[PDB]
Amino acid sequence: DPEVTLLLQCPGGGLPQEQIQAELSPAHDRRPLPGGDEAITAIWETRLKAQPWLFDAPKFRLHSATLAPIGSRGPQLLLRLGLTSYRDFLGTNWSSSAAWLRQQGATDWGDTQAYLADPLGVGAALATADDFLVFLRRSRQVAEAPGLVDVPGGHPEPQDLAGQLVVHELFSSVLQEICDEVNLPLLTLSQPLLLGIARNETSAGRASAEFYVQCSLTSEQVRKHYLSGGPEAHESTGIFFVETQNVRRLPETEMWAELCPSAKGAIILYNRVQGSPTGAALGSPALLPPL
Ligand SMILES: CN1CCC(OC(=O)c2cccc(F)c2)CC1
Repeated sequence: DPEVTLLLQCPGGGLPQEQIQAELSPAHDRRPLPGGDEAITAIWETRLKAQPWLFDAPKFRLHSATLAPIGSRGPQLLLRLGLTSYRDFLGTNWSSSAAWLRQQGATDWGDTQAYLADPLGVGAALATADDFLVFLRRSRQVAEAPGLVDVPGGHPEPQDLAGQLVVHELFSSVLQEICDEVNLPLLTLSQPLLLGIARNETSAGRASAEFYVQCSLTSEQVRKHYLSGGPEAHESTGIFFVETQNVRRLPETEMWAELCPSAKGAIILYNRVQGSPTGAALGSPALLPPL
């Protein structure tokens, strides 16, 4: 799967909010482009003169994520974050020249990402009471990954001392994206666990935090809530469900070629961190069938 690489696999079946520290610092920002940020401004002007209803928004930038020694006490993960924007994304990661920017960042900074916006996404492996995961179909008309399968998620917007507020906004935002797109009540959702971080190589290496969330509704009840919003209550064009039993071998199915890279990231991390049991009971052949 060349279009997704794992930056982080969390221990303990995934990390809760209270085990994660953030460092939000301008040291973690994108570096100015070699020929100046005027190249970003030019791409943005061209875009607004065609679609003048577009607006900019701030975004979190992922610099790096350091895990503690396994089995340790205290905070288990440090997220190093800076700030970026939708405008900086369109002029860097989404640019036709994005590979040239990666090569120049290797040359100048020893860092393929130094000249990239790299906005942090969030996605969820969302499980129902009857043991299915939730999938959404993307419109065939949008710019990014048209007609492909996604999971719930989005790109959160700003507003360890300022750190703990940032970690809270990341966890909050994955629940808000589920309520906004799937139309589920907030009280049917568990607190999220962070499973890991995946990178989208088709989008010059921009990263998404992938989370596990449990819902107290069945697949039939989740479907009713999604549909009862009507066509204007969601950006996706349809909802569907795959048994957690069958998610184990999804990379061997025809579905795999229709999944966008960030959804492939969510499913690989679900399989390694929530699946793949370590104990004698769940690891027994009748419960973990070979092959
Ligand atoms: C929904 N509608 C209006 C907004 C358009 O998108 C944006 O201009 C945009 C939306 C969110 C964040 C952002 F930075 C930019 C898409 C069509």
